[PDB]
Amino acid sequence: SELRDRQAIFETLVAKGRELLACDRVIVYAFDDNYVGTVVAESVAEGWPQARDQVIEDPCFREHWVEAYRQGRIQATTDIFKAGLTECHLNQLRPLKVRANLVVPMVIDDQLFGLLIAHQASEPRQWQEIEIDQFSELASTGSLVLERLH
Amino acid sequence: SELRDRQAIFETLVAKGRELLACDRVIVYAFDDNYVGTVVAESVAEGWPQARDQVIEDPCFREHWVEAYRQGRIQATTDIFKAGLTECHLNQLRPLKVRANLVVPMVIDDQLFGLLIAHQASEPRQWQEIEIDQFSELASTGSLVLERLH
Ligand SMILES: *[C@H](c1[nH]c(/C=C2\NC(=O)C(CC)=C2C)c(C)c1CCC(=O)O)c1[nH]c(C[C@H]2NC(=O)C(C)=C2[C@@H](*)C)c(C)c1CCC(=O)O
Ligand SMILES: *[C@H](c1[nH]c(/C=C2\NC(=O)C(CC)=C2C)c(C)c1CCC(=O)O)c1[nH]c(C[C@H]2NC(=O)C(C)=C2[C@@H](*)C)c(C)c1CCC(=O)O
Ligand SMILES: [Mg+2]
Ligand SMILES: [Mg+2]
Ligand SMILES: [Mg+2]
Ligand SMILES: [Mg+2]
Repeated sequence: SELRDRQAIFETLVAKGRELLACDRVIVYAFDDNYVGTVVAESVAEGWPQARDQVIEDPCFREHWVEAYRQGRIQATTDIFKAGLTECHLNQLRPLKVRANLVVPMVIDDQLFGLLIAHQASEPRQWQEIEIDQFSELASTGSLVLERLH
Repeated sequence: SELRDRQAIFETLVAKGRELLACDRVIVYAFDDNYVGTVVAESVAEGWPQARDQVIEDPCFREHWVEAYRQGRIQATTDIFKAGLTECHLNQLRPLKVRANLVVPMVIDDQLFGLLIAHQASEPRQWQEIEIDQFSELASTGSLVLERLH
């Protein structure tokens, strides 16, 4: 089925993503029609909390970032505690132990289906250009495959 | 249908592969149980013969290299005319036009499904570490997608 196909691609991307970056967690954060996000796929190293299946109602995508991510925005943050983020935002990440994150979009037929997100837990991390490129290309490959499958 | 889904992934791999490398041709070369290979997808620049839909039986794989390719072996050849190859080997490449090539494995369910292959047709080409890494990861990503899709 279409949804099973999407899930197979998502599970592939999180597994290869974590292997590529050797980070602590990679997820696909998939959007519903209102851009409420569900963690539909996760690859996480041993010992860290499992975000899989969590529903996170974060309004900043619907309200602020849908267009930029459709246009290919990438956001990389070395230390989430030194990024001017509000407590409301931090409280979404604290239970998952996020200290640094890297966000690339999954754009399928010009629509934002979700985000592929890497986490470094309890440890700041300066994401390097080549890591960002490889992570972005992974998301692009998965998105293009889904475009062609249906 | 596995066959239709297969082609969708292969078309993404060859198109993205040739864009990444800016080379003359990228193909998927898939093995059967005799380890005879068939070119099942191709992206090729203008002016070069279309290698698509060629069955090419090369015994060196089954006789020497299948297990090595399963374990991540590649072939990076800067100039095929300086590799001391036999007339049999040159003969099978002559209709396609191959001056340099990069061969990376596609491993699915711990079996060698085939090879993702890049050709430069009219000049030597020293393949760079970043290119080999990107091309290998493209093949690995596509292989894992197929592994999880069905
Ligand atoms: C925008 C925003 N949210 C997220 C969310 C996540 N990062 C992750 O790693 C995960 C998985 C655990 C999620 C989910 C990101 C990365 C961003 C930044 C987008 C970008 O800059 O490209 C955002 N959301 C909030 C929440 C806050 N604002 C509210 O109105 C309410 C209510 C909130 C609490 C839930 C904030 C502060 C931001 C950043 C500020 C902004 O860009 O508007
Ligand atoms: C091994 C060998 N064959 C190939 C084949 C290809 N290169 C390409 O670009 C394509 C797509 C058009 C194909 C197909 C490669 C890359 C390699 C090297 C493998 C490796 O070392 O990793 C090989 N095959 C032959 C052919 C020759 N030997 C025979 O017994 C008969 C019959 C032949 C004619 C068909 C040769 C000489 C080699 C190299 C020597 C070896 O590895 O055994
Ligand atoms: Mg189907
Ligand atoms: Mg690597
Ligand atoms: Mg489509
Ligand atoms: Mg399978």
